[PDB]
Amino acid sequence: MKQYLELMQKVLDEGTQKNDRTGTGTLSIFGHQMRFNLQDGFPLVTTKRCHLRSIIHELLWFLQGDTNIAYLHENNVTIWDEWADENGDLGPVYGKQWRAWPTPDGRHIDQITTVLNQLKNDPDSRRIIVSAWNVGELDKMALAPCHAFFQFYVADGKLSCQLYQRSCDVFLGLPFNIASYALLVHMMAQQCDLEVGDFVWTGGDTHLYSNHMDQTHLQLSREPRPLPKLIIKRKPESIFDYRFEDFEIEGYDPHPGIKAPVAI
Amino acid sequence: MKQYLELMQKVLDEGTQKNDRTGTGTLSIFGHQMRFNLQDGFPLVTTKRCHLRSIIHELLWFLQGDTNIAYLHENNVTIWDEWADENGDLGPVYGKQWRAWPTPDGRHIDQITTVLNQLKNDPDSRRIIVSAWNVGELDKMALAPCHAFFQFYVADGKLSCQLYQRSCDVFLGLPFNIASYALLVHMMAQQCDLEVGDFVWTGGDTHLYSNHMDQTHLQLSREPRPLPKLIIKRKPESIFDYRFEDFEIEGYDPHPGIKAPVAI
Ligand SMILES: C#CCN(c1ccc(C(=O)N[C@@H](CCC(=O)N[C@H](CCC(=O)O)C(=O)O)C(=O)O)cc1)[C@H]1CCc2cc3[nH]c(CO)nc(=O)c3cc21
Ligand SMILES: C#CCN(c1ccc(C(=O)N[C@@H](CCC(=O)N[C@H](CCC(=O)O)C(=O)O)C(=O)O)cc1)[C@H]1CCc2cc3[nH]c(CO)nc(=O)c3cc21
Ligand SMILES: O=C1CCN([C@H]2C[C@H](O)[C@@H](COP(=O)(O)O)O2)C(=O)N1
Ligand SMILES: O=c1ccn([C@H]2C[C@H](O)[C@@H](COP(=O)(O)O)O2)c(=O)[nH]1
Ligand SMILES: [Mg+2]
Ligand SMILES: [Mg+2]
Repeated sequence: MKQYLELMQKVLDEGTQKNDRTGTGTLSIFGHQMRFNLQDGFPLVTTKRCHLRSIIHELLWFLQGDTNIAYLHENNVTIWDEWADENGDLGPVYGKQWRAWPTPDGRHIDQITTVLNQLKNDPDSRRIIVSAWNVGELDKMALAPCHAFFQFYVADGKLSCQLYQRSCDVFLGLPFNIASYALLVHMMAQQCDLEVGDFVWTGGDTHLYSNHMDQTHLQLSREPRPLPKLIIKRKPESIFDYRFEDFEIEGYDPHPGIKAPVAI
Repeated sequence: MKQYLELMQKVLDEGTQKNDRTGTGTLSIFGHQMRFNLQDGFPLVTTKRCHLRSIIHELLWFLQGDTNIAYLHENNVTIWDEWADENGDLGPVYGKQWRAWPTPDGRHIDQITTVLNQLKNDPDSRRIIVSAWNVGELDKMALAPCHAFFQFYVADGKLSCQLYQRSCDVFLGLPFNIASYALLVHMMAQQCDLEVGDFVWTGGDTHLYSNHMDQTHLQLSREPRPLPKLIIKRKPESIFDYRFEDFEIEGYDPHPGIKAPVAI
């Protein structure tokens, strides 16, 4: 997609070489923002084929508050495999913080339910926020939340969402991150009888891995195809009652998939 | 400053008329980013005189984990008066989260100390993060955190910082928010023997109050002057040992101050 390729090029042009936790090395910029008007189409990267089924199942999984990968494995989704322990656990990552953020009282806050209620009851609120950045639980997590903090906004009957992503593997992660949040916005907008507005993506450490460079140069040579259209085939009774079969992506005409290794 | 006036003008032009918590009424946009290279000058707004005394005191007060306005009152800094209870308490707002984020353990995490330790010891970390957004404490706070989430980055000997601000009163708050985080970066840079890099400001609900409209037109009519330069007079033993007297601003030649009422 145009903004995605622009970002990729910017990292090449303006990124600094920078070592990384994984061992591999990156070109990195700090601070970036892109906007996707979800009325223009569903922002699924077309310059390579993305594994939408993994994106859909992963979001459904977050929404269930699940942090054991058994569900992903039941649906043949492997993107979380490297960080799961022997029992399939990842610790209290996104799903847990989204549905059951823990507090001293032995209490738990369902941020997704809260945000739904704000959207329905108080859409003008300026604190329609979900955070996965539970400082007190970070060391229990297999991996620190990357898509850390997001906020919704309503105007002119349209639901917008801004994500703050602290760290972004532009080649592997970002297409998943964009589509996942774009999908959540549609779902939430459906539940709240709103139209979809913008997804605003904001990045912190935004990088290309040194061993994704061939892939990146290949992708940059490709022309973006028109955005597909997301169809939701029914209206589940709540944001928690969706199933994989509810979604169809129409007119997704991507260029071929490009293989690249995840830096563990 | 050019980027500040540009934003102000953007809100006026593109902003949606929207109701708000305080009942004042606003023009609002969602999602905006600005970048200040702190090497170019200290980003203290020049198209009106800004009260750096209040910015410094609030920051020292944050860093002490203090959440009672008593220290602010003592130095005649009155910005928080509207929200304190009788005993001067604001509840567990920024200072408490920054210094003593309580965990479900009887434990307290000091995020400022962790960030310094990260900067000194693991500067390439992509999770040098402070969050004020403690979901389980929000109901006890006098005000939900505005400047909610921030992240540091180190490249080329320079410390950059990105703030995610969920809600931003562009006329009153933003100039303080910008200066406050710019000052913080300088202090952090100093305490980590780094230079200053960029301050990246990212906004969620970014707005102008209907009753700051005369003030905004005044300010928009004024040409920015050169940015001032921050002087720190000594180097304290830690990030926690700074005193209001440590700070001089040189070459600040603002247009006259512009009065505006806060929306309580
Ligand atoms: C954003 C996001 C969701 N995640 C992903 C997403 C995609 C991937 C991934 O490896 N994608 C590849 C493979 C996708 C995939 O599973 N494809 C199936 C399986 C193919 C295969 O087995 O390789 C298929 O094509 O049939 C791709 O997009 O081509 C890995 C983690 C998270 C899980 C934890 C994680 C660690 C990550 N670490 C790193 C460091 O390189 N980068 C990430 O982007 C990254 C992303 C994630
Ligand atoms: C960003 C920030 C820090 N804050 C401020 C900062 C400044 C102000 C403010 O009223 N500033 C005025 C006065 C600044 C000031 O301290 N002036 C005194 C004036 C004398 C006095 O009255 O004491 C002086 O120069 O000495 C101004 O910049 O023109 C209010 C809150 C926070 C504290 C809680 C808060 C609520 C806020 N509410 C609202 C809704 O309109 N907007 C905010 O920007 C806002 C900002 C804040
Ligand atoms: O540091 C700050 C504090 C908060 N504000 C403004 C933003 C809002 O206009 C107001 C907080 O109101 P709410 O968003 O919670 O409804 O204060 C700001 O601009 N900077
Ligand atoms: O949703 C995600 C999760 C992770 N990453 C990438 C960013 C980094 O390359 C890596 C995580 O490494 P750290 O930032 O935690 O070091 O995975 C993403 O792009 N999106
Ligand atoms: Mg894999
Ligand atoms: Mg005042």
